[PDB]
Amino acid sequence: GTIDEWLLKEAKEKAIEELKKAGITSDYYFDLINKAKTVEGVNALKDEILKA
Repeated sequence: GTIDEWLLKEAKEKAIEELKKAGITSDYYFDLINKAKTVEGVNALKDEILKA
């Protein structure tokens, strides 16, 4: 709703694109970045998956 949430909304979508390239399909962990009401969360959560 907010500008910060709009940026975070973009952060959520943009970040996982790498995981899609990485062959990751786990919807579970993709959900966690949606729980990641912070931008730092989305990166921190994914970090484990990206470096899996």
